[PDB]
Amino acid sequence: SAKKKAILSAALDTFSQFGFHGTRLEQIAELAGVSKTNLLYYFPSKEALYIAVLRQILDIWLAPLKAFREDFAPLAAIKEYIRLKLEVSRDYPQASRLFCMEMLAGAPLLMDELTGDLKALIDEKSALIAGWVKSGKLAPIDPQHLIFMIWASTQHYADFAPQVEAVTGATLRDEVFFNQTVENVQRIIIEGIRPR
Amino acid sequence: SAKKKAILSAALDTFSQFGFHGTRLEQIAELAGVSKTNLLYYFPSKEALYIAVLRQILDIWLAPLKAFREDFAPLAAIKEYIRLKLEVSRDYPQASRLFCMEMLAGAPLLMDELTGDLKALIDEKSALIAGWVKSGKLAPIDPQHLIFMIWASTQHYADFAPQVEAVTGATLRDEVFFNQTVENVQRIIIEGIRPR
Ligand SMILES: O=C1CCNC(=O)N1
Ligand SMILES: O=C1CCNC(=O)N1
Repeated sequence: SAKKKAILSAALDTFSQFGFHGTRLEQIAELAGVSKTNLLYYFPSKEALYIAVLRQILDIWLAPLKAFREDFAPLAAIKEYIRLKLEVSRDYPQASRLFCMEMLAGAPLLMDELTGDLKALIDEKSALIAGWVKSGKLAPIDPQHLIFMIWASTQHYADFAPQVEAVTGATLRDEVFFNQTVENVQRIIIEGIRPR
Repeated sequence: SAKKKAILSAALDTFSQFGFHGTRLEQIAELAGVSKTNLLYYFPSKEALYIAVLRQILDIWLAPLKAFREDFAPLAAIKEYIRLKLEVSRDYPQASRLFCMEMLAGAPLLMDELTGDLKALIDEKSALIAGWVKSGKLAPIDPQHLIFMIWASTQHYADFAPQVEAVTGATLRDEVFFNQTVENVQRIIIEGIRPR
């Protein structure tokens, strides 16, 4: 059995409901079917567990962007990235919300992950996208700002779901709304970067 | 209005630091240079004050969208809206962050503002943008999703500033970065909606 995974999943739900400071390791333990000491065998502190949870989300989010290669068809790759990001917003919204919460507080526990591994990845893949700009496979846009727009637009549907629901009546659990959302976000970003 | 303003601004800072539940009216009062009973002449409860803080940022955010009229040149109006939203992200980031925080928690106190006045505005201005779609002044996009993209892409630079800074080295207080940000967000969205 996958007790580490059960703890991570329980932690996500607890952290998302109570925040870092309000959350007690006893709450997570009980939710995951383990004792507090058992939990401490996998994660030596609440801090370590929290960082582990946010690393899970990062890996899920960044998987498609890691996969980008020079020889990929740029528009198709970016279309697919948008779709996959929206699937994450549909399937792991509480994680998206927790990551956002950490940013709102100034990234006190996650800053190192952003300045190190994230920055290095985005430099690498920005150069790759810049190469597509120079080839004329994309219109002249800044790679970093393109990336941020993908992140912001796709994560909005989870992080701002109450507002989305108030305005539209819907959520990403509605299959028709999910599809419309994918089509429109793709339409705007893709037509914005298509070479003319 | 100088005391009402001082209370609102003190409230923003206190709420941001301590959260809704941890904040006491006596903390805000002292930070604003007024007595608790003077504060209560302006705002009869902590809840009412919290909602007012978030109403300040709504009004600021929504001013350009309120101004939209049928006869406006659609691309120029949307370009300008994007710029103005980024100015707000530069100038009132802590308010953007508090509004985001309220959404992340499910909008427990702000829901009425969203279902009433906001929804009514967005319906009105979505119909107005739909009219521009039907005229051929914009490419066929969904108005609501366009609006959400403007919101998400512009608010990202405040709400996710630590990440933006980790990746780029910059903030919206850097004049060159601010200018690049405006240009690229406009480039992507405007080219995405330009009629072909
Ligand atoms: O996909 C991602 C990468 C990490 N940060 C972000 O906001 N979205
Ligand atoms: O621009 C806006 C106003 C409405 N709410 C929001 O998230 N941003």
